[PDB]
Amino acid sequence: QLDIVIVLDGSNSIYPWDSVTAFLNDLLERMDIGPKQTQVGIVQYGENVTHEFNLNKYSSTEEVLVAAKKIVQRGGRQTMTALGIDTARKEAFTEARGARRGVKKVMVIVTDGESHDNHRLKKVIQDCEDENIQRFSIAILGSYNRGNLSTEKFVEEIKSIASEPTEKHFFNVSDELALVTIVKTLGERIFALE
Ligand SMILES: [Ca+2]
Ligand SMILES: [Cl-]
Repeated sequence: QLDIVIVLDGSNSIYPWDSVTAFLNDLLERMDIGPKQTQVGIVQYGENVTHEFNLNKYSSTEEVLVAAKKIVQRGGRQTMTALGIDTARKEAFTEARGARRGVKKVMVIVTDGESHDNHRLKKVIQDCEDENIQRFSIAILGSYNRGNLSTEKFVEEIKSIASEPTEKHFFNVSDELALVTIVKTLGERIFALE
């Protein structure tokens, strides 16, 4: 029994967006979704934050898959990852939006750049840790590599978001088309680690 919130960077450097919705489809279709099973909410951030749907909006896997396919890329000049994570913690994981007392809490964060608000990450991550939110973080290195930008500081930032052990919770994904390849391992760990 898990409440899972997926936190999606919507910035326009991620391309094609079909790669992200394919990742969502493949990950979510392997779950048993319902008010007494797994619940999924999805938040998208860029420059601001939007709840695509709350944890208790949908009570079946079929419904979640239909909604996930329709999620549009929202774009954004800036990448406010700390705001996205903090909003997932303070808003998505609330009883008002369907969060359940006593279930396992998992956040999955998908991003392709360093965050403009990275000075907030230390506090935001510690607040998630205090609230028992297990964090899987996914760095997509595609746009950085395509722009010949160094990725080492980026990888370090996204690793810092992942729960320990870091190597089980952090995924380095070379490019958008490779995102779907992590689904089997990610799903296994979501339901195996605490
Ligand atoms: Ca970006
Ligand atoms: Cl209510």
